[PDB]
Amino acid sequence: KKAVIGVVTISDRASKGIYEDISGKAIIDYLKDVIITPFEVEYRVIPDERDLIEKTLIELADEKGCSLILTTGGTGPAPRDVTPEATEAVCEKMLPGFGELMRQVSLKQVPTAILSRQTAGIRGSCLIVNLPGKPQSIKVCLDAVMPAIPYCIDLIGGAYIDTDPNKVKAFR
Amino acid sequence: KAVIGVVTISDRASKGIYEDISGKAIIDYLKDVIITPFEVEYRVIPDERDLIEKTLIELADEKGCSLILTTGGTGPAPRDVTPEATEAVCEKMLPGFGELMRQVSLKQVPTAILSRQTAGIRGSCLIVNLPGKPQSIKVCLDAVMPAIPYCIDLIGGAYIDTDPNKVKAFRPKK
Amino acid sequence: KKAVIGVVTISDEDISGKAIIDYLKDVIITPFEVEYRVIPDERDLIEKTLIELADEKGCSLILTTGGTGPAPRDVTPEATEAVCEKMLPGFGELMRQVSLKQVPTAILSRQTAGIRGSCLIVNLPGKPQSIKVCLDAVMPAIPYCIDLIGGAYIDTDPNKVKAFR
Repeated sequence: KKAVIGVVTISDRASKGIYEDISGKAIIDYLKDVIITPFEVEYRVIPDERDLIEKTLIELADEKGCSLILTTGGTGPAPRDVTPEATEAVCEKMLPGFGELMRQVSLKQVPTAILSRQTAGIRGSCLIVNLPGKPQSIKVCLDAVMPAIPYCIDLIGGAYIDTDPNKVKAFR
Repeated sequence: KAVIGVVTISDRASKGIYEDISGKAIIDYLKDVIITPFEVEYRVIPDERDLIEKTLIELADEKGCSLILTTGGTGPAPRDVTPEATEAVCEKMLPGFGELMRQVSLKQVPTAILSRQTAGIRGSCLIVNLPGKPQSIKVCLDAVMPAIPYCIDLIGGAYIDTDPNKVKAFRPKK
Repeated sequence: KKAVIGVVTISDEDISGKAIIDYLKDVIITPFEVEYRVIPDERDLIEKTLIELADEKGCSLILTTGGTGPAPRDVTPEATEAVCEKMLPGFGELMRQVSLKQVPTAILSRQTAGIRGSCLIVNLPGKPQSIKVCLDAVMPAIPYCIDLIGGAYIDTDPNKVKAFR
């Protein structure tokens, strides 16, 4: 099975071109830097429209065959922040451990980490994980959860992915 | 106008069996650390799920509270339905609150994992479940209060700020 | 008033189940009986088993092992949620936390805990190392939780794990 990783930036302003997407860039740069195995990327930038988020996640998993989808944006307390809701809506099983750890890690930086509603779940053979917005926060987040990602994908029947032990160790 | 609701959910407190030291502890905490004008909507009710839901809704919808702090009814016993009532009236929950509150509470109380305290949003009002003991109330508040004012900003609620020497309310600055 | 504890191994020798039984026998100092069940990874059968133990055998505590991962057939958490009327988020939170110390993949665990009548049900992992850290972390609050839901009296050896009360 070929590894295809989805990167979805959820932001009205970003989708309107009001500002450049440094978040999606940070995610792709991180993946290219740590993943040893071969893989393709399916990048998407969309406004925070609930239906568009769900339709986009489903397209990447079902039609593009992504084994992993990383989202960035729309995970705070504000009413328009519906990325977690969209994620739950397309997944059959949620993984509470992801949200717990990502908040734990963020707490080391700022107390507002408890306002994050980022989560993760499974849709078929695809793992979907909600990431933060800031490039630095994205890096710290992935260093924390990436070690468990390749194995999780193995368990749901997704493509094989491995990372550079000197960068981040994919625990198996 | 900043209006903060304080709801004590206790059958015995509502009947006049015990003095509400919990509610009093919360009000004293608020007055001690908040450095902006605010009014309090204090309520003491028995642990009746329907009444809890009606009270939270009234304080949020009619009294215009931007923050509601509850105390009591968050344990494993069948009658403790504060979390259930809170989830029922909120449109969006915030798992980080319950997570951190249980985390800072166990280093002292091993039964902290039995607490079902949570927090959520109803319109422009943040609702947070606190423990009963005045000691635990201060610990929980010192842990989550730093994020409360900003969370309220984000949901369109009233402006609240705290004495940085007591509690630092973190807010991103340009 | 009799203390009965259920131990359910969920998987299509039972090291994991043995570990739990040994733990219970080692730390509990009060009289109690164990109802042991080994069943396949079928949600309905898991649900019926938990109900049989809680309702018919009168268990005050049920500890499960297996079926808590991300795979499609790991449905223990779903079955547990289905039979309980009140869930305890604090359990899964702490168990994943202590487990994460050696197992990075601990965040893939969907273990939880809930209450069905006067019975507390807790999902444990499959590996002995994880089962131990998990029990050492939550057992201190189990006897008291059982008291609060009206279950049987259980107490532990203070030199192994102190049950708060």
